[PDB]
Amino acid sequence: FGRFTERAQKVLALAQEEALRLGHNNIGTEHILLGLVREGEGIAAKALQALGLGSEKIQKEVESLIGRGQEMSQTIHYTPRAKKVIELSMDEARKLGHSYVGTEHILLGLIREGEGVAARVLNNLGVSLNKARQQVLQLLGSNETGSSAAGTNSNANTPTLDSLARDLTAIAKEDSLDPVIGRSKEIQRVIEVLSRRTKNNPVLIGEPGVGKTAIAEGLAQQIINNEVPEILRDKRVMTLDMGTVVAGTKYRGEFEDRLKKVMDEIRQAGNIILFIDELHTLIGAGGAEGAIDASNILKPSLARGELQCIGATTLDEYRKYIEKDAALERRFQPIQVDQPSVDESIQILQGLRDRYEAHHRVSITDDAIEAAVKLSDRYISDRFLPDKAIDLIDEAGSKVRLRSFTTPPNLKELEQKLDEVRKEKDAAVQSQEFEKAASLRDTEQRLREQVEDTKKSWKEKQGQENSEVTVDDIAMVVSSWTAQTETDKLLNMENILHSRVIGQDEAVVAVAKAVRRARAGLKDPKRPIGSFIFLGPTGVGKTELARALAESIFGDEESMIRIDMSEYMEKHSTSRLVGSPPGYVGYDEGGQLTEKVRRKPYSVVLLDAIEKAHPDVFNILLQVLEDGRLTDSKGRTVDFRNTILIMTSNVGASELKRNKYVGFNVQDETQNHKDMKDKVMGELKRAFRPEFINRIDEIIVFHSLEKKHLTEIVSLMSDQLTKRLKEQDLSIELTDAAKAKVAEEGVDLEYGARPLRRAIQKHVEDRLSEELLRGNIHKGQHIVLDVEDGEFVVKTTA
Amino acid sequence: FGRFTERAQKVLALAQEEALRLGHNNIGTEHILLGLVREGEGIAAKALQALGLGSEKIQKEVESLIGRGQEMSQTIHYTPRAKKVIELSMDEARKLGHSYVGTEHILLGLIREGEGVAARVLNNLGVSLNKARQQVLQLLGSNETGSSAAGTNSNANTPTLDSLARDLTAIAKEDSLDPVIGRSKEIQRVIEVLSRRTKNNPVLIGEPGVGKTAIAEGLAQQIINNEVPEILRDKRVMTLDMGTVVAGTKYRGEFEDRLKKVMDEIRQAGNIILFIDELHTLIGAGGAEGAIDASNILKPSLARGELQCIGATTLDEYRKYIEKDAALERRFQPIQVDQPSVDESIQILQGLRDRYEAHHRVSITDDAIEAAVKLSDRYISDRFLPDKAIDLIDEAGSKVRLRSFTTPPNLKELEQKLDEVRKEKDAAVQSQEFEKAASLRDTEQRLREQVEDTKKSWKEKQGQENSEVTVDDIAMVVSSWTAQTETDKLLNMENILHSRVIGQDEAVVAVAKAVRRARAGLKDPKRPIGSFIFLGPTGVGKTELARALAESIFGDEESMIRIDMSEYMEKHSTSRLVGSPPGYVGYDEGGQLTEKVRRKPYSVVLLDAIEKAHPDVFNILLQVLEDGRLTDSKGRTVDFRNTILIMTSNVGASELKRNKYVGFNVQDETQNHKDMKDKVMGELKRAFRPEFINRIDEIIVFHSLEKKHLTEIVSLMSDQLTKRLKEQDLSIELTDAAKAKVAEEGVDLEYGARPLRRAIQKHVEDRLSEELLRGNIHKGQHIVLDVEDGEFVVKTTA
Repeated sequence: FGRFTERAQKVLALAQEEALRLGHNNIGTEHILLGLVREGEGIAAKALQALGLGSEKIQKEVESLIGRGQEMSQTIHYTPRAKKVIELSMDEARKLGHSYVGTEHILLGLIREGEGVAARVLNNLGVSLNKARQQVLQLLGSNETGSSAAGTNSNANTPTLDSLARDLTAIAKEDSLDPVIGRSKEIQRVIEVLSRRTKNNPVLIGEPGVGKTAIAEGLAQQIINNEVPEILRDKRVMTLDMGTVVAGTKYRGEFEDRLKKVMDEIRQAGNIILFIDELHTLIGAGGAEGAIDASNILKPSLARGELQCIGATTLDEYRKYIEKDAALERRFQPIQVDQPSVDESIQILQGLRDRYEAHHRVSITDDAIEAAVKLSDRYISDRFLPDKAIDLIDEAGSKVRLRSFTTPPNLKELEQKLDEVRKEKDAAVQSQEFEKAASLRDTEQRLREQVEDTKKSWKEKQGQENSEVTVDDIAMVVSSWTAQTETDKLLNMENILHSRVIGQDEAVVAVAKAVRRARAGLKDPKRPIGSFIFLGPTGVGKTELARALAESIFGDEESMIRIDMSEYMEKHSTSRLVGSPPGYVGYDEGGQLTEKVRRKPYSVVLLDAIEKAHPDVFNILLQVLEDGRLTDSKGRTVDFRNTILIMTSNVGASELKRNKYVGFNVQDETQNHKDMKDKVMGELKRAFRPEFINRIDEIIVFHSLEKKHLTEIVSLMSDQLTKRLKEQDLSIELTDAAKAKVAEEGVDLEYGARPLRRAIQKHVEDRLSEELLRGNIHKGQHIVLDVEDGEFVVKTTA
Repeated sequence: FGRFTERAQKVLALAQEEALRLGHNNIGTEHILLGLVREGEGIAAKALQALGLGSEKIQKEVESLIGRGQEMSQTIHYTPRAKKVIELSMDEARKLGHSYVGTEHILLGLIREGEGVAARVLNNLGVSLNKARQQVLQLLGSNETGSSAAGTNSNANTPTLDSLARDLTAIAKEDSLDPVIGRSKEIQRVIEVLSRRTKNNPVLIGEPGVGKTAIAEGLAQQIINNEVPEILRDKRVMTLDMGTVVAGTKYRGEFEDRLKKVMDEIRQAGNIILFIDELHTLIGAGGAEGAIDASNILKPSLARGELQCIGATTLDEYRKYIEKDAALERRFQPIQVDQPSVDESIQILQGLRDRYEAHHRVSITDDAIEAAVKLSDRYISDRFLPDKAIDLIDEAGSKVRLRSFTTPPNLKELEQKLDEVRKEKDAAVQSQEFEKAASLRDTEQRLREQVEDTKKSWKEKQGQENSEVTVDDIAMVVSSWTAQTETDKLLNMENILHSRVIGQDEAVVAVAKAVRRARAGLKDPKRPIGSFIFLGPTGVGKTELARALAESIFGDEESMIRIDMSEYMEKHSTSRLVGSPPGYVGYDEGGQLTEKVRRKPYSVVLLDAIEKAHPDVFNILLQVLEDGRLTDSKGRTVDFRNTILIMTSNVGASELKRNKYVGFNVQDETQNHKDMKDKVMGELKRAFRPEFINRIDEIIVFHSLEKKHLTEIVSLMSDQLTKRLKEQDLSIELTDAAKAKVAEEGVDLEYGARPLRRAIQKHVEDRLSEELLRGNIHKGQHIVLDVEDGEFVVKTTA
């Protein structure tokens, strides 16, 4: 554990004085012993003086064992023996108070490490080693706060409060408690409803997801001082813990027996407050199974005010309590939960940012703290806005703390050398090769001493990271989940989406820019990072872009969902038939869509061809587009304020018969585009509401594959070919001449850039394999697929 | 005993010396004893000098029990007692630490195997036998690395680290650790995410499927030494294990109580790292079922950093924890796991070849290794890309290592002789045949000495097989699953597919070649062996070829799935049974179809008559055609990379149904061909999808069964008939004249090779049976069914 009290360190440094003063090159146990008694007072030092051991008396013994008798003081850092005394002391302070380890613990630790020169000194100077450790103990008590006895009461309260367990107030009368950052507005509202008698019970609703106990510590504090009335005469607050009751049992019946007994003992009523966490599980009400039905006991308890209690339930949970009556709905009555505003969130963080010093990197930096919150709300994007935050500070608060090790100036090399030596050295003694190991050894220890010397030059490795908490660090971690690894993604988004889509560049820059809005925090944090409709034929660049987004935004291509909407018609069921009549709204809500998006929450959701689905599906999607939520299966709210929703649509292809082609003019791209983009725009509305499209952030337009995009998609695919065969040692290339001939297959009025994959199969995969069987090609020869006669021709060029 | 230490062997060879040196023909226990003490100062030898038993003292006793005078030393190999002492020492090396087998064990093993002449030597020379076995032990009875006492302690760390559980650091401090070739990028990505103080929990998601523990051994070492953030101050690494908890219990409640208890002791927080293996089981909730909801305790534990932990999760698990929140959403965070790239895979293998030298059939050959990976990757294809390989190395590194001792050059025959004698010999004395056993013994034992002599002449067959691990070797093991037994299959593929199907030979060579392409590489490793559609009127050769593929490639005639798509079209099969829509895709995806293909991996999947299946069926097939995966039941991804998909159809039926003649025309067939290759192949596209046909690797056209093929199919079938009756001893033949007459049923314009079975049935089975019953023909005589008047006549022949 880092950072201790002086008294420990002080005894240690006194060893170092003895290091040189007796000259022992590695500061032995003899010097440590002298160190303890030379710190004079402080229980370790003091202890030795009690048993009759002066610093003198010790040193007389010490010099008779190693003497002077060294004065070189070579590499005067400790012995491993002495290093053990320190490891032990740390633990003798774990053992005895001190997290910030002190001297006392060090003599205690010494006794533990009763070895060699130390040990023999005291047992020669008529003091048993444990007589010394004893001595420390019997003066010790270490560290204490808010504790010391002198008198307590007994009252009717005695049987009850034991069991079962806990009291926020107790630990706060021995304080370390934090508010924790309000979470203010609940706390008043409970005490009115608590100092009630015919609804003696408050009921807190909402925010789970707030760290309920933070509000509770709020309550604790406020129930003490001083708004409480004589309508709360001598009220004391004890917290329900499910864990102690369930522990030590193996049947439901045993828990209930204990619970029955407890409900009886709460009879100290009119003086007791019970806090009941997770109240719903215990009520057991309604549905298929509300769980354990403690409610039966609970209901009269609540009514009596014996269980004058505070119930912690949630949005849906309340149903399973108001359903019970008339001593569970005649118990409940609700009051409204709160938590730190988005900026306030930031501030909570800051407060224990600096208190990360047991955690370095962070301490500090506000802009970074702010980054933690702000960047997160949109980048995963489903938690609480301060909880998210501190983790980013801290991740980055280590990532960067890590970045020290490799880059101080790159003084990682010192250690590297010391490695190379050790090896040489060691192995040289093992063959021996003695004086030939010797010099390697000398080379080793040259290096070694340098390492430990420069390791406290690597307080620069603290000075690098331990306040560079800055924005960027934080951003990298938020992107890790999903400045630093987010703004290269932002600035170059079109370029990056372009680097995996060359199927419709128009589309790439458009999607890029919308993503850059959201990804820079310029959109609602209650709407997805993108809603889109992609008009045109299937996979013109469409499908490829969904992929390219995963790739660009998250750095993870493996964060892309993909569901075909043409299968979820709901009412285009035979009106645009796709052979799937039953289920459909039940299929998306009831499990499929919703389960999938829960897996990766920042997933490019690719809803293929939404033209073939009726305007009704779009209402479900609308909840994403508005709320940034979907409300579905097993009472989940899946926050779609994350994700990239990308809906492609056959709103193009079906009508489409004009070609967005550069080869028939540039005026053939953008006015055939416009021609389909008009016939599209009435099919757009017919398949997915205008209301839908009104809450869809952007309408991305593609149309049948361009001149120009094909041979670039093909030249990537042919290159995927050239790369996947090279790893296992085969060089293939399709020249530009061959990538061109392959590309011609998709041009289209209705297809897209889908057939390109096949034309790569036929002209590359298939073509190479019929050449390997032939004996045209060989291992690692470059196999050129070129066009020379309007057909592929295989040349060898290696 | 496995190249297991000299000291054993060393004491032993001195026995052989003593064997002849006093004249013992089987080296008795007296010579073994001498061997020990004449080996001077090994543990065995040394011990005896302690017991007072000098080599002299021993030998004096020894010569007085046997001593003289079998100086001829007939064969001198051991006495069976002495062979036991050696067998015992191996166990005595288990017993007294030594992986290898050395001296202590031999004296201890000797005492253990006290026996006659040895035993009497020490008990005559005033030495108790157990005093001796003691004596060896108490000098050496150990071999040690790492561990060895010297005393160290820590305090608060005690209750936690005790419980529960395994410590990777411990085995790495005692150090028997092997890296084992990581899987590096995880370790960094864990340590940012670990060295937090809020989401201080890493969560590893990846292929499991690499051996998660490789990353773990990665972590272990790197968290200790030596560049790690200050957040991770004075860390200790403890791995958790469910297995010890569940053992010795049989009720859930105790396991949970213990989990609560553990959660408490981890309070050494900010100084402890917990590794939670099999994290999923604990997390529970989600889906329709949990997994054990320890999560309740675990979630705050993770947030607190007391259970600052590393979670080793799965595909699905992340969903059911970020769904839980917010000490499970702001706790968890994923990072991407590595595996050794396909070429790298090869290298991992290679690395453990040399250590497969106690397996003595690796190292070598490189080409075999390279192959090990590569041949498996494309076929079988039942595993991930690196695992397959090493298994082949070792398999074949035993198949052939067996071929060592199966044949010497074929000098196995020597031993065979010794046997034949022994039998005769023994039994001859048991009846006796006194001297009539003599010569048999002499012939036997002649053989015997020669046998044991030639068994170490069969170090030559070891130098033959026992390091080789060949391409051929590897191939053979891959064939065992399914070079050597793959390339005869490859080279002759058309011929072999031809040998079971003659029906449209045009089709056979094509199909053959497509398999040979994939099966000889240069196709995506993810993609299937072949996607195809085979058109032609029902079973032209189509079905039969699917069979022939199974037959040829796998060595099993059938290992071929077979589904009729017309029953679950996704088109018209909505309401074939039921009056309402529920059905068709639900069977296909939902389990039925997919489970069947899941059973055999290398399986020709035959989806019959897809002619009027919806475009939807094709999308499902398409996932195979593109990715080479199918997405189905229990959230499993079945990697279609060994399936051979063959979909048959009569989609534009009429045009297919115009023969590929030959025996009628030879040029109307190649004009039916082009014609069926458009109206059919476009109805194919119209009922399927053009995208479907476009990612189908090859569309094979079979016409109606050639006029031509029939008497050759008939000559397989009619002969298959003649062969199935021969097994229980009946010889039937249909002459060429009668096989010609059988072929006549279908000659075809609208039908396949289906009516041929029926016509064999009529013309062979039915025809023989009405003649066997009437006594024209009988058992064990040859039944000629001939034509000699344009109709069958049953003739009799020898």
